[PDB]
Amino acid sequence: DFNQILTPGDVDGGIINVVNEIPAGSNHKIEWNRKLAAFQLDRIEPAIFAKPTNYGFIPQTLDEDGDELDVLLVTEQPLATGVFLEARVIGVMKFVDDGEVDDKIVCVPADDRNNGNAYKTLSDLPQQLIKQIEFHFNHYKDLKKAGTTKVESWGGAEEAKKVIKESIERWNKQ
Amino acid sequence: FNQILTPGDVDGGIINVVNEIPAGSNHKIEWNRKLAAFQLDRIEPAIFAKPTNYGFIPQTLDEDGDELDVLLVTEQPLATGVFLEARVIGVMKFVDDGEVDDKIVCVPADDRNNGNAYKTLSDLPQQLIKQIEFHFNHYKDLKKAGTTKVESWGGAEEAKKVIKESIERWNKQ
Amino acid sequence: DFNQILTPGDVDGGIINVVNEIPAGSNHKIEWNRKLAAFQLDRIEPAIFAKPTNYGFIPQTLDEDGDELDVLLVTEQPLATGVFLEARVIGVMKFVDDGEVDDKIVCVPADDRNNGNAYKTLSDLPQQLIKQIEFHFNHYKDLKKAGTTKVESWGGAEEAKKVIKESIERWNKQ
Amino acid sequence: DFNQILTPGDVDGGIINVVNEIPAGSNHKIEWNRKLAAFQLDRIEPAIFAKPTNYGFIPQTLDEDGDELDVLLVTEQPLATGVFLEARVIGVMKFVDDGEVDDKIVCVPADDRNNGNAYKTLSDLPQQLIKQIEFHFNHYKDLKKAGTTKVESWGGAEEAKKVIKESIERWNK
Amino acid sequence: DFNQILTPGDVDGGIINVVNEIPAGSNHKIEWNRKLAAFQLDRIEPAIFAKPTNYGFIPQTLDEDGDELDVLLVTEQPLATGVFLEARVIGVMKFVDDGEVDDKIVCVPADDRNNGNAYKTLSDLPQQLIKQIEFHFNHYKDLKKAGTTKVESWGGAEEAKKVIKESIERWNKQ
Amino acid sequence: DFNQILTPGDVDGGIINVVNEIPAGSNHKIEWNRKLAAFQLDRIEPAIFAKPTNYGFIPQTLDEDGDELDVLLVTEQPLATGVFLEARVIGVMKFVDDGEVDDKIVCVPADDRNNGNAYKTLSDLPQQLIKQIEFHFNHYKDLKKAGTTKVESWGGAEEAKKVIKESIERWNKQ
Ligand SMILES: [Ca+2]
Ligand SMILES: [Ca+2]
Ligand SMILES: [Ca+2]
Ligand SMILES: [Ca+2]
Ligand SMILES: [Ca+2]
Ligand SMILES: [Ca+2]
Ligand SMILES: [Cl-]
Ligand SMILES: [Cl-]
Ligand SMILES: [Cl-]
Ligand SMILES: [Cl-]
Ligand SMILES: [Cl-]
Ligand SMILES: [Cl-]
Ligand SMILES: [Cl-]
Repeated sequence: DFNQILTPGDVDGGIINVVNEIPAGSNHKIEWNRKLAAFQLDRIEPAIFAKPTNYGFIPQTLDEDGDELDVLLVTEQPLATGVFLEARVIGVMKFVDDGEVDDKIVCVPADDRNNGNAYKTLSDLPQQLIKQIEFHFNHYKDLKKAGTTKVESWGGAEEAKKVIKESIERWNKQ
Repeated sequence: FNQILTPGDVDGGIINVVNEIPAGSNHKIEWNRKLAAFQLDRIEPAIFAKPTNYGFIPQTLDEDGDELDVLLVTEQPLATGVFLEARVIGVMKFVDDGEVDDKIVCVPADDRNNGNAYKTLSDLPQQLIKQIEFHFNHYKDLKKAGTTKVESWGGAEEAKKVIKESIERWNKQ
Repeated sequence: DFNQILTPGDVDGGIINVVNEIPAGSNHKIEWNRKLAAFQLDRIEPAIFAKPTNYGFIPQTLDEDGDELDVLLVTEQPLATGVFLEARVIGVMKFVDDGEVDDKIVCVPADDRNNGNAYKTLSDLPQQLIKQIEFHFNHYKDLKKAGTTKVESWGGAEEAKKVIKESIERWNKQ
Repeated sequence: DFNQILTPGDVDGGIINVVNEIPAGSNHKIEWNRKLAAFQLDRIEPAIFAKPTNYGFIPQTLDEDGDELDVLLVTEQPLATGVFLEARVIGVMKFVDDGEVDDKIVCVPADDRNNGNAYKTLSDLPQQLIKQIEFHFNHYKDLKKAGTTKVESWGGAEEAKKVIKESIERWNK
Repeated sequence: DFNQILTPGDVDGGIINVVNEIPAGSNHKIEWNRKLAAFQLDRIEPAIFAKPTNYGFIPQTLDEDGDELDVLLVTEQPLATGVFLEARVIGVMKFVDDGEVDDKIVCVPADDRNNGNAYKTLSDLPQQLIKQIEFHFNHYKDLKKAGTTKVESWGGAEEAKKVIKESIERWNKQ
Repeated sequence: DFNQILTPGDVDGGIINVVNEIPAGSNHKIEWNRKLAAFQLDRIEPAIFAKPTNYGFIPQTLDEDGDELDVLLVTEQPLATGVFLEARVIGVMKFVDDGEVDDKIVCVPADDRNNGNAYKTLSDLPQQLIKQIEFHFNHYKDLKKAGTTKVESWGGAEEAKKVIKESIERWNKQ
């Protein structure tokens, strides 16, 4: 159970703990199930909508959807389901999904000796990668029903820190 | 898994399945119930990579004390250790070393890549069935041939009866 | 040089010759360069728009873009660039790309002993696969400029044969 | 056209030229088409019968089936279709396919700095690998009709050289 | 938690229990976190230094570095993080990592029906494979700071058993 | 025959023609054989020395020894053997191999819509990627090293153009 052993980490310093759920490039919707302490394959997504980044969550946080706050974790090679890591916060994708706020914190591994910690801020990523992530989350439910998801904005690390802190308060309330 | 997960909605044909072996792997991985951990029992011959994902239904028992196995069919392989709700589409009636060792045939219950295209065994390519049958008829042949036999392919109602029988065995032990 | 060694094949019988350019799942836009008689990587596409099928062409055909008529070849595992095969015609995607007609013939290998020739008509494919292909071709240029590509409609094998015969005539008269 | 400028190579030295057709692990039956000078996907094979080695041919040879002599090329990672190499001859699989002889020369790359040229005879390979290759070629047409293929025996490099020389004579005539 | 459900196994018979941490070919440094009972991605390594074998540990053992004794597990295809297996001991790599002893037991799966248990000693492996493993561990920290790691020697199964028993005593005395 | 159909391209403009021989991540040493006009697997390299980038050459150029002028082509996903492309020159790895100059032009695809043409100079790349490439070429013959393998410096695109133009002159004189 990750939400009892692991804390959110050093939110003020931008180094947080993240549990990975979905390897980049997978069209398997995998989710940590808090009740069972296990990873569940909710569904198979359309192959054209494979995840453009690794997809994870922050332990001991609560968003508007009742689940832990989501993480877009960018690496060169995909991460397996179920490993956790310390990750550097570099921004936030403000996002609405079916009427509920479901923001996603953008992260890289805190210690990345493959790119030498090259991504320290959101605009260090190629602009075209941001556009692809934006397109993915704007459209990944379109084959069921279009127009229910909306990437609202991209925020820096300080706005991401504020989002994480609010999600921490929700967890502490519950 | 056998403490948190139940077999699920067997009457509705939507069961819980825990994946052990990704499709295409020649690693014989099994959930060790005594230790609550996944064990690589052995490396199989590469020519006998699993033709489908391979898993089990929690809280079920074969007649000989074995878990009730699941052949889970997907386009891309599933990792070891993920669980899912799965649609029962049939049963491979199977004998291994004289022991009944049936395998429930399943797909993910929510498949938005093919739009839940497979609901019965006849929805699958008959040639996929023949490959699965060949695999389980021969995968032990390099050690000793003739010890495994695919007896028949049953529909979803027969599969449900096999699941319910295995639920009873679990309950009684 | 495939346009000299290969004819279109048995168009009336629905078994044609197809030369593969792009493996399914690749975001590399590879095209047969008829002038040089070699395969050219035109550009890298966004990774979110990896090709949903193999992409190929029919020898000795001309569509309106001045290239050979395109083929969407559906297989379980991707086909390498530069291999040719006899393929069963199962339909056609009517398509307009940046002002011009650029229809694509939908094909499977003529001899498929993996699925036992399971796909003979478009209705044999999962509808959700067609919907994914439609979405891909409706959106794959959106990061440069949206609204320039349109999947007009889908036809069956006799409609596809008519398009092939029209492109054979354009080749002969070039 | 590989048969125009590529020769069979140093048959007496056991270092021959091989053109690869099928990557190890592929279920795509790809064949060099001599008349067109291009690689043709003849058919998709059952996924359970993916090739257990790379599959290639010797230029300017002819076996009894009318094509160039086949090569089983063993490597740790698959080779792409259409690459040629100098290969060390380590044995021959004597083979009958649907009535006619279709022997296959067993080779490794002549220059392997990953394993330090570890394989010089068939006995240097894991015996279980040979048994897997034999099973594959004994069964790969079974879903169409069983019993039409037979691995007759395995020979060493000298029998392989004799087979190659007979195939060079067929090409010349 | 592996250190409570698993013993080291049949050390005297050379068949020990091993828990896999890093799949061969991965540049993700994954470690079993004993305090959290979970696998942690410590850092991304340079891709040029992808692990040449699977990398794991023996439960209920301690080496000089304070972690469980390491294992180099050689397989034809990589093993996933988090699986455990009975492994045959075939050798030991004697190794110093920044002034600390950190030997690694060389193992293969005890039941290998793909190669028919072809590897029983180090001399059964290609000598070039050993040289590559040696190169890797002599150089994998070089982009940070070179000259801090040294493969000291390669021992057989009997020396490996002695190393295992010493690590069992260290664990027992903790 | 790529040396007859293709020219070096627009050297002054920095957009040249490149033929790919080796996919990134491959340990297969594949070379275009000018005598036969075909791609040859010269040898299997140690797996620990897989190519860190795609590896290719510029048509109609010669090193001072008669070697074709090599290309390090950087992409996110490996390119297949045998395709050619227009590529942007972004730098040069000055390199000495066995007592001879053996420079390698650093390139990216000229039209990269996955990263949005993010890389125009060497400094645009993560500097840790450069250090990994440097380590690779300094050490890839270490298992049996018969001569120098030394990266002498990293040059910009203007120095790279001078190297290309010198190699065009040698080719024309031959
Ligand atoms: Ca969420
Ligand atoms: Ca069973
Ligand atoms: Ca076109
Ligand atoms: Ca043959
Ligand atoms: Ca250690
Ligand atoms: Ca050179
Ligand atoms: Cl990972
Ligand atoms: Cl998965
Ligand atoms: Cl292919
Ligand atoms: Cl290759
Ligand atoms: Cl595995
Ligand atoms: Cl570093
Ligand atoms: Cl490619």
